[PDB]
Amino acid sequence: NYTFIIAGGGISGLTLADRLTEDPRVTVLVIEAGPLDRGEDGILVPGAFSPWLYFWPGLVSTPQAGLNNRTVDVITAQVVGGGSTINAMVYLRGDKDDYDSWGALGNPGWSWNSMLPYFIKSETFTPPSPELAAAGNITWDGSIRGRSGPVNYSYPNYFFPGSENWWNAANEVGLPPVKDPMAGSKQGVFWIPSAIDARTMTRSHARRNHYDRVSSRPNYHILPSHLVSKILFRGKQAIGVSYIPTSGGNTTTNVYASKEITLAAGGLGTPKILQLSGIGPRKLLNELGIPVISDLPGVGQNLQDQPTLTIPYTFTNNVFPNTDSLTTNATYNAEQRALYDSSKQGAYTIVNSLSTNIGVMSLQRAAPKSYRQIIAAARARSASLSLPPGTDPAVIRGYQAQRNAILKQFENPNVGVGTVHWGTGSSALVYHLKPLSRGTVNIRSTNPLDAPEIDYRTGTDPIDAQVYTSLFRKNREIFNAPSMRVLGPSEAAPFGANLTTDEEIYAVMRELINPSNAHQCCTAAMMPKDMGGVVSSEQKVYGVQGLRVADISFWPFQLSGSPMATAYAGAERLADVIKKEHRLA
Ligand SMILES: Cc1cc2c(cc1C)N(C[C@H](O)[C@H](O)[C@H](O)COP(=O)(O)OP(=O)(O)OC[C@H]1O[C@@H](n3cnc4c(N)ncnc43)[C@H](O)[C@@H]1O)c1[nH]c(=O)[nH]c(=O)c1N2
Ligand SMILES: *[C@@H]1O[C@H](CO)[C@@H](O[C@@H]2O[C@H](CO)[C@@H](O)[C@H](O)[C@H]2NC(C)=O)[C@H](O)[C@H]1NC(C)=O
Ligand SMILES: Cn1cccc1CNCCc1c[nH]c2ccccc12
Ligand SMILES: Cn1cccc1CNCCc1c[nH]c2ccccc12
Ligand SMILES: *[C@@H]1O[C@H](CO)[C@@H](O)[C@H](O)[C@H]1NC(C)=O
Ligand SMILES: *[C@@H]1O[C@H](CO)[C@@H](O)[C@H](O)[C@H]1NC(C)=O
Ligand SMILES: *[C@@H]1O[C@H](CO)[C@@H](O)[C@H](O)[C@H]1NC(C)=O
Ligand SMILES: [Mg+2]
Ligand SMILES: [Mg+2]
Repeated sequence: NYTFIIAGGGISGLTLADRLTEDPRVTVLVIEAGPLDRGEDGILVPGAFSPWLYFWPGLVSTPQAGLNNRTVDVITAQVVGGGSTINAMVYLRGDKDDYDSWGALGNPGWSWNSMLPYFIKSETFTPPSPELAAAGNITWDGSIRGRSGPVNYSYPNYFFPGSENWWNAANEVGLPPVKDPMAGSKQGVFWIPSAIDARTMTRSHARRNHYDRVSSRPNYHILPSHLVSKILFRGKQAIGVSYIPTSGGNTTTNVYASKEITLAAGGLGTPKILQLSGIGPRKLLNELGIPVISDLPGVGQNLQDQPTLTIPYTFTNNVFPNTDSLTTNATYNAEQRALYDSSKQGAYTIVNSLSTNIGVMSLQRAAPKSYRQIIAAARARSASLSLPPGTDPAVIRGYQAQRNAILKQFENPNVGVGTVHWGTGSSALVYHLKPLSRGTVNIRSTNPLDAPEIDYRTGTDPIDAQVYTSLFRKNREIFNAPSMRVLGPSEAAPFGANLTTDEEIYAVMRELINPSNAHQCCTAAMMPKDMGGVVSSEQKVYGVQGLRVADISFWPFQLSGSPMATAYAGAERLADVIKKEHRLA
């Protein structure tokens, strides 16, 4: 009755819905758990950034065994536009070998070269002004940035003066300027590309660039505030879905698609839809009494995120203004907001608490004297030790293949494993990009309103702590370099210069690391079925027809970088794949 139904209206879902409805004879229904955002300042204006407005409620982890059994709040979006509506707008591609690796795992048609036309098609880059480029060391390669696609991205039109100290200090400790971190490599420091529309200096989220932009189309239907609770089958053909009010009224509705159902419900939502619908590990489905439609042990396995560490600092001589001027100086805040309201200049074009530059580093850039020892320990250890005993052997094989790919990335000088950032205020950020740990997301019941069990298993693979500790020490080098030392920084408790051994440093880290940057992925992974995969290289769920996974649940493993740009470009690629099979215009 509709041509396609898309479960979830986040980055992937709206991108696909937009491209599919380019054909007037194709109708699409997008069912999205959250509401339409209201254009409020906390969404549209970078300096007013209020992500908590649309956090999915009531998600907590299990006790995290690698993190002193801490339990954490789980953060993921529940709103039209998905993560793009509430994210920090950091817009970065992965490195070349991220995509080549995915190909090499048994995914034909996947590589950096085949993703690049979709990176370019997805976006419009707007250059900064020349005085800001020159004063800020902003550089890019226009040949590999898109000029005509829907996602607008650019930069803030302002930087805090402390960001200069950090840039030079990063340079002094071996993180050089990167010509363009969108070119497939990002070893060193560079300006963060920001998913902002430069004509108004406001967020360019998928609600706007892949729904509002084309909302006059009568064939592009949206239904906010409803949950897809089940896929409906005729035999092994996915023919429709059931949905309920997100607010949990006792009502259920069935709707039907004439070609395909697409899952786009995110790393933490798509596996739950599959499992509720009989697609997942038969042991789980059997104990819940769910008839097995397709026995896929990979469903809900292989969860990954990019762990984060916030390090507190004090300063004897920080420079003014800085980002914390916005919270501690009511006059400075008022004058910056007035500046933004009048001529759209100033601090409010930067996402609140962030700065303008950032650094990414390979394992050997982070640990030049000991990276070979970390690789040896990771190579020596059987991949199966990172998974609970009795993990399905096919899942174990797929993880083994991921792990071998990542160990070659550890050896590669041009693939990132970590990110460092200083917002110019009282804390720095260190991101662990490529954990070897793997978690799980599993339904607890047949009740579609029940949260799944979410176990990140952060730090369970002991190599991760070795990588992360090195990332910590490189951040410490930045702050001790000459250009930062003029600002007189010192680590505050619970860190501090008196922690000098790995054990001392990681003990604190074990208490402070957050499992998650809200980058949850890889829980319906695109790997061969005998490697524990859930979707083919065309993103079709094994064992059933007319059913695909579009959201980043399908990624084999995490990028050298944050996921947003690839979430867009991957849905761009899938839209073409689907149009080809069904002869769509
Ligand atoms: C606070 C915060 C901050 C950041 C980020 C996330 C968050 C939450 N990210 C992560 C990035 O935004 C994220 O990985 C992508 O948005 C995920 O894209 P998907 O399309 O896979 O899911 P996404 O999460 O965008 O969409 C999934 C959608 O499905 C809906 N849904 C789930 N279950 C459903 C069901 N049963 N029925 C219907 N709808 C359902 C949800 O409501 C949601 O809107 C990020 N990335 C980056 O590159 N740079 C950044 O700065 C940040 N920062
Ligand atoms: C954001 O991206 C879109 C897509 O490229 C840009 O929209 C185009 O802008 C020009 C001039 O405004 C028009 O002539 C085109 O028709 C627009 N639509 C397209 C190409 O689809 C928009 O300008 C971008 N924002 C900025 C600041 O450059
Ligand atoms: C991707 N990236 C790179 C530099 C800075 C970033 C963004 N990371 C933090 C985004 C964020 C803001 N509030 C949150 C609450 C929970 C989880 C994450 C967040
Ligand atoms: C992205 N791409 C690559 C080559 C061609 C395209 C454009 N999409 C092709 C879709 C298609 C396949 N068979 C058809 C028959 C009639 C109309 C359209 C089609
Ligand atoms: C976490 O809990 C388990 C029991 O479930 C226990 O074996 C372990 O010692 C605990 N870890 C810490 C750091 O307390
Ligand atoms: C830009 O780079 C030069 C050296 O090339 C450095 O002196 C200057 O401080 C840098 N400025 C910023 C804002 O990074
Ligand atoms: C607060 O900000 C105002 C406005 O820019 C500035 O003039 C003043 O020096 C600042 N005061 C302090 C104590 O930072
Ligand atoms: Mg210009
Ligand atoms: Mg005005």
